[PDB]
Amino acid sequence: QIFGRSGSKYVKVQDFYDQLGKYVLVAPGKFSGTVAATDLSTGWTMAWLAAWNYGDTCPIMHHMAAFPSPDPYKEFEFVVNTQGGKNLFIYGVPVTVEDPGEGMKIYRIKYDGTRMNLQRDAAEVSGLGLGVHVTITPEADGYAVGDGQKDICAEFDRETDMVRYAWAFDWDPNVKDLKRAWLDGGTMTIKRLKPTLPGGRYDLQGSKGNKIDWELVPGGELAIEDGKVSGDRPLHSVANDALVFDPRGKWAVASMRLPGVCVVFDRENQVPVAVLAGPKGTPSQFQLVKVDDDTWTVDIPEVISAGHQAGFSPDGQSFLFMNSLRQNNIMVWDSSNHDDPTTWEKKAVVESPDWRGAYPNTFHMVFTPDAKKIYVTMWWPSPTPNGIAVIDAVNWEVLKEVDLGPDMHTLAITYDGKFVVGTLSGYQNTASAIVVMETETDEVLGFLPSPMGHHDNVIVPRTLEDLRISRSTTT
Amino acid sequence: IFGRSGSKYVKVQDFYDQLGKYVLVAPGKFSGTVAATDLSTGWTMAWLAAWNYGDTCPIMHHMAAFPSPDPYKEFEFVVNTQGGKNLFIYGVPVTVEDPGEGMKIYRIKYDGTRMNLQRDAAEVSGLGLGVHVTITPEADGYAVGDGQKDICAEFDRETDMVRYAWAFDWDPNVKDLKRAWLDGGTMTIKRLKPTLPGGRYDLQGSKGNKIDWELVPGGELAIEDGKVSGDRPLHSVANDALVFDPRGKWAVASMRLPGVCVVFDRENQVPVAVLAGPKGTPSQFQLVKVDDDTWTVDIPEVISAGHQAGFSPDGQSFLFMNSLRQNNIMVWDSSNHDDPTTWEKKAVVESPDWRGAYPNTFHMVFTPDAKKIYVTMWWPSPTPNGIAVIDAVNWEVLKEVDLGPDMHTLAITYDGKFVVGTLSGYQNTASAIVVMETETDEVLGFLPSPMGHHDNVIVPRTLEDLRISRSTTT
Ligand SMILES: [Cu+2]
Ligand SMILES: [Cu+2]
Ligand SMILES: [Cu+2]
Ligand SMILES: [Cu+2]
Repeated sequence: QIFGRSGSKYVKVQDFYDQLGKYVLVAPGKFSGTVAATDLSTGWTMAWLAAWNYGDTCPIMHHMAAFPSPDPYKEFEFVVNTQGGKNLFIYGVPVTVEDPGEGMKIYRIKYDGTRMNLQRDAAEVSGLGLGVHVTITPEADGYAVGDGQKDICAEFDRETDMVRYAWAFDWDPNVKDLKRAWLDGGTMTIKRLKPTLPGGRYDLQGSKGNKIDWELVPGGELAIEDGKVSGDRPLHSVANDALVFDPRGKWAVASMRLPGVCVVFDRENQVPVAVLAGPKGTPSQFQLVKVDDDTWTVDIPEVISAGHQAGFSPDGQSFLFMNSLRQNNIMVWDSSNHDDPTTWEKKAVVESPDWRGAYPNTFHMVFTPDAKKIYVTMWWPSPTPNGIAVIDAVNWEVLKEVDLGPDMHTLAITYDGKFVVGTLSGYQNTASAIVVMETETDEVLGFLPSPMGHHDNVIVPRTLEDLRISRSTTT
Repeated sequence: IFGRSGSKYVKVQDFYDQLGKYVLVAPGKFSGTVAATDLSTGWTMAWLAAWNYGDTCPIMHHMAAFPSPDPYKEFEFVVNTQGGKNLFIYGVPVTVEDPGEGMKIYRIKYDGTRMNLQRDAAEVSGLGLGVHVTITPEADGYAVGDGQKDICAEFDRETDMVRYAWAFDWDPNVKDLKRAWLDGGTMTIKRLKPTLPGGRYDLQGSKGNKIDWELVPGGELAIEDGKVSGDRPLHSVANDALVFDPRGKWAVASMRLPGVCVVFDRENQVPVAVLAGPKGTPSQFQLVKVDDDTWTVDIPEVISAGHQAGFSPDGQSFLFMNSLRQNNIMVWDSSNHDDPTTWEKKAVVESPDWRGAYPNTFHMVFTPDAKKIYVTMWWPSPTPNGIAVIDAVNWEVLKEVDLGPDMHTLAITYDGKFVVGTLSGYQNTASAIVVMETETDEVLGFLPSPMGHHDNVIVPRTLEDLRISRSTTT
């Protein structure tokens, strides 16, 4: 140890890192314009990258996901997207760039044991730019991006960065009044999106395709209803969030925020197979109707609540969709039947008197490796302290809530199940940190500095199995 | 005291509890950001990204913080930037054509929640300067130096207007970049007066530049080999900083290339002494007054470039590192506050591992009782950079610790207990905050810092604190 003259020992922070293991945390920084990998075994930032260095004129570094690497310390690859345009104006920061870049870039970056290397922009390769959740396929042979301004999600080939398939979603509201457009129901169309360009390419880079000028914020479903969200076709919006993956392969689920549904897709045969109904009180599913070989519809009598967070248990047994704002809860499906998602039926709802209000919103989660516990974020607007709720995933009950500080975002877990590692991001202008909480008795062990506005974080997985509790099955 | 797991798990909050209630602030160089960090909780308190404010080459560079009675409620600070071809000088494969010109001097106020960009004092005064930033010992102003333009100036805190500016020019004996300094020359020290309405300078951005980028450590060899582009490289002296004597009255401008520091009378606006850097030269060179606005000093040969420069917190010693051809710490007796002409060379700190070149000792900080100094040791990749502990009574190296790549600045908590510095991955690799306890001079470890920091401070509370902050040394 290190002793004073008094024989009292100094605290070495290295002692704190010793216990965490050999794990590499990565996180983008939103308005900071940077992305950073951290060695949780030493406290060092291993390498960071500033997209402005590459001529990016709106480097709002947004979602990300890391491919497994046998040894992350020697190398790993990862995907990180950006947003642009009026997403720049939506936080508490008096930005002065009135005409910023359009974003929707999808960067491929490789850490090489020393530095980050920006490989290319896959949105340029494919011509498809998408700016919300990034996930890796369970096979680690590609990745997926959702976007809630264009309402397009797509799975991409890891090697080529070419779109394997893309789905576009559209809203036909029963009542063409923004106030009632979702409440009073409507019909959502699912359309196969095909390349319109030479070389198998799309012509949907940057803001091409945008229905609204920014991604809705938490509870922003109120704001688009209230006419506060500008764009060409807000009545047509469904706010696609993510395409998450069944860890057993075959199925991918696209979350649609405004109509409160998730669409299960056959990855191989590239068709939709089921629509899951979010709000408590609705059946397990809504009816999928084929119109033609490229087009399907689903009618929703009414939208009781918006939904947001979506994903699978590591064993593929359960599927989860969070209702948010008008109901705050966790809706749970039995997805044990890997053969037929039309059989998936609701089996539980995690609820709490504490979720009475319009907040908190439960918009990120991570499961323990053994699928018995979930850690779920609790977000509020300033100044309410944000935190984590620990969920019993066997009985479907809230074990515990802890307060942390402002603007809680994502949660990752060391692959041995021992430590949850999360990010708080200051609403882009105030306090921000990495938080560490041990999963045995669920005690917060403290904070590490992180001067970034993280809307995502991952721990680099070693294996296909690690990926089941990484940015692949949940967001 | 304990939860359910008893003492099973290490809480990082213990680590911070011993550090006390101090706020670390640092700029991020290529990160384009600047950040304040609470050493008592491990939170970043606030961060600011200059690209948000239309900055197109946001190389956030040096900074200094004004004292505040409670830095957790509010504090003010000054951070400048670099631009043009300073963008192209590190390992990053940048793809920016027509980068911003930089040399902005941002005023930023932390208001207990957020950072607020107040203005660019370079736009206010018309004078942009891209190297060291310091606070006056009275905290009523600040100063900035520049080694591309060879200008330094002290500014009023309220108005952001120049109180005085100095321009420095080299007349080399031999008109050959190879010999322009080895073979000596005359350096001119000239009052710099404004040209524009309202007493404004016409020197923003890259206006005034002799060379296209600030000299890297050991980079005086690059300018000699004429691998530094620019209009007037033979005229370069590479001013580094303007530091302050904590007792007041005097400020000292460090000149890298001709190996000297110039002492200036602040209030009367005259240079009063030239301190000669290399071991082997006299205590001073002779100051010659040509008219009320112009002085010259002759330097037969330049034995070595110098860099770090500063005062002990009581003002008793003044130091200038030799840092190219010699590698040592040159020390002067500056106890005579009345007259800088009397200041005499009193010691040279030497070490067997200091040959050249590297390590480059370009930052330092003292303990509050002036008994010890902490000195960076910089090397290019892949040599381990680290810290040197200096005995400031006997003038010898106590200890050297290895840390990691690319060591930059060092600050100290104001009770004397913890040195906090930054390492910066040459802007593309590993970076961190380092904490070292001063009692036995041992490294407590590192904290994450995804930034390229070329500066960092602990926000001072009082004028006394400022003596060991970014005021007396760099
Ligand atoms: Cu989301
Ligand atoms: Cu976001
Ligand atoms: Cu310097
Ligand atoms: Cu620098």
